[PDB]
Amino acid sequence: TPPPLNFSRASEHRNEKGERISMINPRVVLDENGISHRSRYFIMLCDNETAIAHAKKTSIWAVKKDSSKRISDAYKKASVYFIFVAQQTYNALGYAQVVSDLNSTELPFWSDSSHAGGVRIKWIKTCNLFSAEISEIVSHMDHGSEARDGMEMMYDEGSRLCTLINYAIMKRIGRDR
RNA sequence: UUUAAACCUA
Repeated sequence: TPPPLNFSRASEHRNEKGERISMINPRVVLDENGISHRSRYFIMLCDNETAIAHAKKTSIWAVKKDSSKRISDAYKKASVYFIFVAQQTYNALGYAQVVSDLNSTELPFWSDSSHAGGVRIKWIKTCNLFSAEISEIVSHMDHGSEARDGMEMMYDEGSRLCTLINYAIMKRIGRDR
């Protein structure tokens, strides 16, 4: 059990060269946004149970136009993960790796004109999990304010969310299957 | 009926 994660001085975590490093694994070098060039994480906030259930069944997600370019750019450069969060309750729904690039023609039936295109995903965990620290992370993910759908999060936010999801599921808390 | 990845592994 490592001590609580805090971003008040997260920018102060530096290696000997002066590069920003992760607070969770100091070997991971970050840019000045706290993002790892190798592993990148975006939040998908969603209240549509039809969409979420379709996504967990068919391993497809519709990407918003307002975040599609940054996600498409990240996919060509890094491993890219979506962490799915219920928009009103902040329950974690799971997380998945993006495994194909944006595609304007391959959109799920539930997508609308706010979406740019479809991506295939590979679910890593699925859940329906309430965790107070997950909810706190999502609540502060936009410079201390609530997450915006599709935004990229810092490496330590993504990694801690994956850890928290894995831990609960292993404790048989918050499973969906 | 759910080994996160990566990094590091004497």
